[PDB]
Amino acid sequence: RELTVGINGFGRIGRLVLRACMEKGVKVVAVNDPFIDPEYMVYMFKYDSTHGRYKGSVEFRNGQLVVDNHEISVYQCKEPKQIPWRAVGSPYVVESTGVYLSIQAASDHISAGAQRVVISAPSPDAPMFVMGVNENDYNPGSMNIVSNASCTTNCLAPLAKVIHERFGIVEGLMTTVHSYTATQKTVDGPSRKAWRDGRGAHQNIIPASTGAAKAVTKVIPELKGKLTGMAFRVPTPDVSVVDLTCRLAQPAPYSAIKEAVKAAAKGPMAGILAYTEDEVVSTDFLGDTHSSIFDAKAGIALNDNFVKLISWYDNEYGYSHRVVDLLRYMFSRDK
Amino acid sequence: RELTVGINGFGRIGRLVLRACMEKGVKVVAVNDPFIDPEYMVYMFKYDSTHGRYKGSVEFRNGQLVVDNHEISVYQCKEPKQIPWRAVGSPYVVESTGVYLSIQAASDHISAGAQRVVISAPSPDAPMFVMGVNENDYNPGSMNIVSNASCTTNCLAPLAKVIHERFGIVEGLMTTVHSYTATQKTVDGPSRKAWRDGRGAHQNIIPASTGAAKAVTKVIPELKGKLTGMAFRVPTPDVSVVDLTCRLAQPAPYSAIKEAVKAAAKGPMAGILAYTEDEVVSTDFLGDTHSSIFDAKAGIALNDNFVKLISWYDNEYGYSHRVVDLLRYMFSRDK
Amino acid sequence: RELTVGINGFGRIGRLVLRACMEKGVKVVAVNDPFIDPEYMVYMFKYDSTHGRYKGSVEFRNGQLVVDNHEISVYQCKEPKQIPWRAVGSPYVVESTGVYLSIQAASDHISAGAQRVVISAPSPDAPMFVMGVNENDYNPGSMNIVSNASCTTNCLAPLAKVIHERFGIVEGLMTTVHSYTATQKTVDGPSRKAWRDGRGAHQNIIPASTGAAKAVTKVIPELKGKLTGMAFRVPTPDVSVVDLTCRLAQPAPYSAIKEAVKAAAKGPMAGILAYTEDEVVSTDFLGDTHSSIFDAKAGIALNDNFVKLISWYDNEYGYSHRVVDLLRYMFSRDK
Amino acid sequence: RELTVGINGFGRIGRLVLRACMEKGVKVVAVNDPFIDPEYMVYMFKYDSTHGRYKGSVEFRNGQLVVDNHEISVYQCKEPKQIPWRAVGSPYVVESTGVYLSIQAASDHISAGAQRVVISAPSPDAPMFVMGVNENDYNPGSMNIVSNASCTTNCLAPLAKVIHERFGIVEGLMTTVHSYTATQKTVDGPSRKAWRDGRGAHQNIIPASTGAAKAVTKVIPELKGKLTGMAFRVPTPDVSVVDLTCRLAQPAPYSAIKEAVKAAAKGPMAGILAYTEDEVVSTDFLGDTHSSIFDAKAGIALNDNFVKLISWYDNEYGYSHRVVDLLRYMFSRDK
Ligand SMILES: NC(=O)c1ccc[n+]([C@@H]2O[C@H](COP(=O)([O-])OP(=O)(O)OC[C@H]3O[C@@H](n4cnc5c(N)ncnc54)[C@H](O)[C@@H]3O)[C@@H](O)[C@H]2O)c1
Ligand SMILES: NC(=O)c1ccc[n+]([C@@H]2O[C@H](COP(=O)([O-])OP(=O)(O)OC[C@H]3O[C@@H](n4cnc5c(N)ncnc54)[C@H](O)[C@@H]3O)[C@@H](O)[C@H]2O)c1
Ligand SMILES: NC(=O)c1ccc[n+]([C@@H]2O[C@H](COP(=O)([O-])OP(=O)(O)OC[C@H]3O[C@@H](n4cnc5c(N)ncnc54)[C@H](O)[C@@H]3O)[C@@H](O)[C@H]2O)c1
Ligand SMILES: NC(=O)c1ccc[n+]([C@@H]2O[C@H](COP(=O)([O-])OP(=O)(O)OC[C@H]3O[C@@H](n4cnc5c(N)ncnc54)[C@H](O)[C@@H]3O)[C@@H](O)[C@H]2O)c1
Repeated sequence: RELTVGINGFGRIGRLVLRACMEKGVKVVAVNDPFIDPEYMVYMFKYDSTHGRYKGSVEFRNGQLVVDNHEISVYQCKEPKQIPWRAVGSPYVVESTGVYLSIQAASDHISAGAQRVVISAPSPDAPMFVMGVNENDYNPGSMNIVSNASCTTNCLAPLAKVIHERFGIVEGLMTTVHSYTATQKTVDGPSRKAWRDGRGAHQNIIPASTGAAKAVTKVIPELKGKLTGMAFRVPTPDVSVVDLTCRLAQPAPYSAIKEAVKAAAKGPMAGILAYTEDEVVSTDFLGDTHSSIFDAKAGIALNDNFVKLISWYDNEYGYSHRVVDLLRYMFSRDK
Repeated sequence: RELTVGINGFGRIGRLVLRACMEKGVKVVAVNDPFIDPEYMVYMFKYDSTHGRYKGSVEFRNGQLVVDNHEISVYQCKEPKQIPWRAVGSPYVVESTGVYLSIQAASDHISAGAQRVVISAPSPDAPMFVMGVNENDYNPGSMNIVSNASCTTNCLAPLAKVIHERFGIVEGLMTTVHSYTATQKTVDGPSRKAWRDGRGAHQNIIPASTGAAKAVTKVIPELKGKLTGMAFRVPTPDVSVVDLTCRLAQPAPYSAIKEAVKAAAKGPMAGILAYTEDEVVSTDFLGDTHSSIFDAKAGIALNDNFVKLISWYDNEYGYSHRVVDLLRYMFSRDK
Repeated sequence: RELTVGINGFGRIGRLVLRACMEKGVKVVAVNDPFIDPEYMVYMFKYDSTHGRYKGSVEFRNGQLVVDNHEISVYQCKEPKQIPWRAVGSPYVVESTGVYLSIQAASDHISAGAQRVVISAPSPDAPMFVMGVNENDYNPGSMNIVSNASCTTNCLAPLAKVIHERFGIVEGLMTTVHSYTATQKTVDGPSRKAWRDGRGAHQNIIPASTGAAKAVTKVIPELKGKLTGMAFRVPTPDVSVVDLTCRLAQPAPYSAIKEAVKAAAKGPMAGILAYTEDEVVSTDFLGDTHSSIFDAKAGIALNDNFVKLISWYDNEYGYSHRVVDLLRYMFSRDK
Repeated sequence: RELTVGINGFGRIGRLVLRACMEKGVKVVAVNDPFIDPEYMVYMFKYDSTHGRYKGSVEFRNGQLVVDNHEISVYQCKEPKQIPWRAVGSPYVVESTGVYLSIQAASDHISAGAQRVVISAPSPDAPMFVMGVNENDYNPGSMNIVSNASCTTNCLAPLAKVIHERFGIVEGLMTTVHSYTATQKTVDGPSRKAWRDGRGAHQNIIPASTGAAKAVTKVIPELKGKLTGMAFRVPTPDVSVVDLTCRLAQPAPYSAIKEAVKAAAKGPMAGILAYTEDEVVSTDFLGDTHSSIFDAKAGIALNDNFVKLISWYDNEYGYSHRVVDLLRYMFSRDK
């Protein structure tokens, strides 16, 4: 009858997905996190260093989290197979722990009673979607587990779609200047799988690998072989920026680029891709719900066919809203 | 014949204790850390965001860490009982993992072949020592496991000793404005045992409990019931400052306070307590080996009997040097 | 018939005083700042790194700043004597440049047409006020020029008043752990009058002198000779915290301290002094309009007569709201 | 007979140029700065938040700054014409105030007695030099006033030269992720000429214009029309990184790119361009004297003819050392 949502992992994304659900009237029926009990959940949800105090009521009772008088069941189980999703009636599940990324890992949610899973990160094998770019590729009859890609992919892909469709991208290389995240360390500590990521997050500019640019070629297949990139993690707690250097097939004077993006933002990519000519900086996008905000004045062209395009994204807040948008879209298709 | 040292936990303290050992000619025969293999140890030891590149050679071979041509065995075991300390001849062990704080937990090192253990943190029951204040209380014949207290206790106790012995402390309350540490989080995350400590370390001033002031009354028994305090964690990666507000029994004009501290620094507390009248800030003490650096100009008196005294400490580097000093002292007593 | 406000200095306080005026329905008729033209004022007012985008419309036309359709004259003169306050009909002027602090300096506003002046900083000779503590000492007949004291004094004085009147303060020493401000430097630079203040604000814990605690004894004369203190500037961009260590005459068990502050917050100091028992950190007070938020759990007592009390303040936002409250109060009295 | 140096502007570059002079045995005979007297110069030179305490003696007497027993005259004049350079016998002058960038402005140093001037910043008309790239274009007879370009240009040009001469650069776009500097603000403040630069430096990723990439085409004329770029200022106090995305004429497999850079670093560009394959982050280059350190592992190729190349630089320290190198080179040529 209605979209209902379960959240596994009540972290930055989990908690802000709940905020976005409340904002968009999406019913959340349960949250699972073995490291956060109901009373502690109230505290973590209510106070946020980055996005301020929750505007509304947050309480706990009867083993439940209660937000704006909406009662939410709280589970404390460590593995998807163990979560009693059936107890709250076959919800759509957001998998936002960061550690159950494969179809096999996520499918345990379905076994445990979930109707669908949205993995809030790229997956090695789950079908990947970026709202505004390829959500139409979703087939309810054949797909119960999907990925909403990464924050960076959701920033680049809408922009790349507009630029490629208007001018043709011959080749492009991306850099994201990216806020630090929960995977990083306060001071130099162990990060066996990726040594640089262990170094103090607040002290350093840290180069990092990312598949985000290549992932864009998954949701825009015409761009296979034509995009890749990397990241720098820097000492800001939220908001990131994509820096796309691309060679274009058709001449693209910068004024034409601006008109193409502005047209997309006003029309078919409204709410996903935005456009600004203001003298903005990263904090100006705290709480912004867009996937991608094109920065007209920040970019620079060498010539009509070789340009550097700049687009902002609140990697926490924009992405969380896209998770909710994908859920709502999936539900609209699954009737 | 000679002091030999094993380090359990190759973290901020573990690695800087190794630096201090190399600087002071103390032989380190082994390091244990299940999360850092020899090649990775080379990297973590060589590069440091806070204290710069190691000045010397760092290599690995034959399963060993080699620093300035000194070969160091590397073990990868998760529990003290499992570490083959016997294989490197009954070393003195630095327990710097942060999770084996009790006499019972640390005693497994002895069972595994260690001759002594120095816990690099306060212990609920191990005898506690602050160099320059009460190391004489150490008895080799009855004590195989000891604690070197905390960075903050090592800052406050030498100062409190000088002030109490000259003027008499009637009562005192301490605040430490303290750099963030590895126990904290880059962004708002779970900290069940202490909620505030979960909040983003780089964004916040964070109140925290600390037993450091009360611990001073353990090493200066005359001050039992007369000292306690608390902490603020702030967005700096290293160096902290003690803020001691105390009522004194004898009149203590600030000039007399300065002369007492200066006399102690030049004489019996040389190398432990230092004295400055310069316009210093926290970064000026990066790499400082003193336990406590009295800041003459920063303090303020209401009157001759009620004063606020300020003292700096490199919570990483000073403390690591005191660990080494305690080891050397213990060895000198144990012959 | 109505209060009208002119703002000299469109900085952090000037701009946030304008926000507070909009929030409280106070008519602002002019802003003077020689370094910010109308178009640039729009930008600086609309976007804020700390307090977010202005929720409303901001535009310029006809040499005026227009906020939520309210037309505001913009002047560009470098000295108070030169500002054409008469052109907007004898406004109450907020002096928030930071460089006209004396009665003599500020009085040039009056000669230029201002009805009254509120200096948004302590003054060497202008009478100082803290709302909720001594505004009733305002005398319209004789006080054309007043001072709203400092952010820190507005935090400490309400708390000091409650504690003194309930328990009697014998003596106290204050530390404020304080966010950096516009007077500080991004990297080590010149600060002739105060050397430590030149050192990089984002890298350092910086001791600083402040007259804030002594200033409390001016607005609460019964505390003359009983308070002083100092500051540490730390790497946060806004929100600060008072750390008051005091000796009390009457027995002051911490439970009794909490009931006294709670009662004050609910009654005579409502909207000025708040009370919390939550596990708060500095960012939880971004945008808070209170002068002082008592942190029950952060404080610690040595005994019934010697305690450390902790209270938060948004040094930008709370203080700006108090400027507006003082303006409104003065106006109601000048009738 | 010998090189003697005068420094105008005792800021980050002025002070670290003095450090580099001491390190390289270059005689500094005078420093001019109207905002820093001899006693204050001692303090600012001795203590450094970024690069640590000066390892040596620093004192003042007889109106002079004395470093390692070298007596340095201290002048306090506000304009180049007014500085008594003649009193110290026709020194080579480093113009590091940031406000005398043209040949016309800087030439007043010559009228005041200077032998030559090195502007420590790009100039609109003074010839620009990058050591290791085009110092041989220096012509003593006709060039009294020169520019050492920018920190960023000194990073990019050596790399661009190596890559162009080996593979041929068809076109390239540069981003520098750059530490904040003294021109920026601690909190949102006025920056009329460049609005984004006024926004809080420690809170924001800040896009900025830079002519650095185009400047490379001035010192490497064969690249005219083939390079431009932009900057992001981020919350680190020192060390920056160049991100060069270029299209290459000859096939440039990444292995061949590494051999070309490595060979340059070992030979013709030794001490200017370095090469590393370690997992480095920005703080690992604090105090590094190279203009450019190529980060082999950080870069990524889309294909053999389209690559992203990453190179580090200590924008303060490396550049200061290059100023000294240019002075010495000019002197050897003026003989
Ligand atoms: N923070 C961002 O900018 C961002 C943006 C897009 C996607 N993501 C992705 O979202 C996912 C979560 O990222 P995050 O930033 O919220 O990290 P996070 O650390 O803040 O949140 C992870 C949460 O999952 C909990 N958790 C850990 N193991 C669990 C388990 N077995 N079962 C249930 N809960 C568990 C943790 O207690 C924590 O609260 C990751 O895959 C991340 O890559 C993050
Ligand atoms: N950082 C400071 O300022 C400071 C000062 C004084 C004392 N201490 C104390 O020193 C101890 C370590 O602190 P830290 O800052 O170095 O933390 P840290 O996280 O940087 O180091 C801990 C190290 O121990 C390793 N480790 C974890 N579990 C282990 C296990 N079972 N066996 C072996 N190694 C293990 C970790 O891999 C890590 O390298 C703590 O008790 C701390 O309270 C810290
Ligand atoms: N920021 C705080 O936390 C805080 C709190 C309370 C009080 N104050 C005090 O308020 C006053 C301003 O502080 P601030 O933080 O807003 O500093 P600020 O630098 O942000 O604001 C100063 C403003 O005044 C402008 N200005 C400079 N000279 C001027 C002149 N002759 N005429 C007109 N305008 C001029 C500047 O362009 C700037 O916009 C200071 O006295 C400060 O001590 C600051
Ligand atoms: N800091 C860097 O990373 C870097 C690198 C390369 C080049 N530069 C350039 O070097 C120059 C200085 O940069 P900075 O970072 O040292 O800035 P800075 O603010 O730290 O130094 C400027 C110094 O010049 C002084 N000064 C100001 N006006 C003066 C005057 N008329 N006469 C004499 N002294 C005066 C100031 O007191 C200050 O000490 C600038 O042109 C800058 O673009 C900076």
